[PDB]
Amino acid sequence: GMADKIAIVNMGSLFQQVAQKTGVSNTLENEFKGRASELQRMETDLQAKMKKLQSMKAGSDRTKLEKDVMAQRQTFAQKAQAFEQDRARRSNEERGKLVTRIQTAVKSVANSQDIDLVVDANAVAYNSSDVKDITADVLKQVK
Amino acid sequence: GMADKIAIVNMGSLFQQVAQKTGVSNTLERARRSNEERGKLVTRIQTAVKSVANSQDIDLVVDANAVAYNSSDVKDITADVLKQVK
Amino acid sequence: KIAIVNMGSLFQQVAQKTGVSNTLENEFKGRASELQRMETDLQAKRQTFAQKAQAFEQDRARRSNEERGKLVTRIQTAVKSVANSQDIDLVVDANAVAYNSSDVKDITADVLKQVK
Repeated sequence: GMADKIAIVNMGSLFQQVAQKTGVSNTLENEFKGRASELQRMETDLQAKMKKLQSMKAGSDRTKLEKDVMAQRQTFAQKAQAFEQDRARRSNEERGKLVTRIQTAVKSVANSQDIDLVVDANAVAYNSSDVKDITADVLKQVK
Repeated sequence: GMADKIAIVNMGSLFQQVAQKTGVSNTLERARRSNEERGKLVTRIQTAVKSVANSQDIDLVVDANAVAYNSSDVKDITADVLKQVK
Repeated sequence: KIAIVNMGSLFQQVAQKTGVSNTLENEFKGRASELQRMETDLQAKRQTFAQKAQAFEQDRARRSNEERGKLVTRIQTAVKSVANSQDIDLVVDANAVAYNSSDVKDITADVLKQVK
């Protein structure tokens, strides 16, 4: 009865395995590597200016560098904010695409085997051996 | 046998809707109160879940968060529970 | 056929009884103090600090996960023992359950008695 209609699937494991196979994490790293280096250089160069702007006597040159530094800082902030946001957004968009593809596979396997309910293994403390763990069947079906 | 004796409910969705409707957030104007109001809504939602479960003769109601997939043969009583919340 | 068990509750009680938490503090208090003072020593004035305080952070998290995992394993062993004695075929974590009738037994107490 129950061995026929209920199954369990390890969503966490599918996610990890599919993420690695697709290389989603490395692909995101590549997508932001450039902007990340740029932002890093900006801070290196911005500290160097503050370094002098901390040891200069009042006057035309100090007033010009300050106005300059204060200008860079605002740009850095406005650029670093947009960075972190896009990072998080893109990351979420990707992890979500992964979840969806996995769920499509769970549904397919479930319909193939006439299973009405598939519970996430993380919420199961124990199951008899005639209750199917369809994780492996699902992985193979992920497109 | 536990077949149509199992149903699903989306606690996340319910907690959000009931929270907005009771405007518990705006009722701020911080842990002993944000967590207390959280609990208060959970108890109210669980009471409604229990009433709907008995009403439809369900023995076990699972949180949709722990369900990877359910066919149309497994009822989602979320909408029914929302109507019963008080 | 189906039962529920409060995994969170069991984990709390078993961790408390084994004292895993204090054992982990002891495991890291030394290296931790070496860092606290090592901080004020540098703060009162650094590539070795950051590169050492980082490894420490990792080691602790890794070690905490291991001890956590060992506790979960011991509890799962007790859940199975109780499930097989009472002919239960599926045990769901109570934290994923919004309602259960009396025919769906909560075996938390029975499991606790069998841990280890």
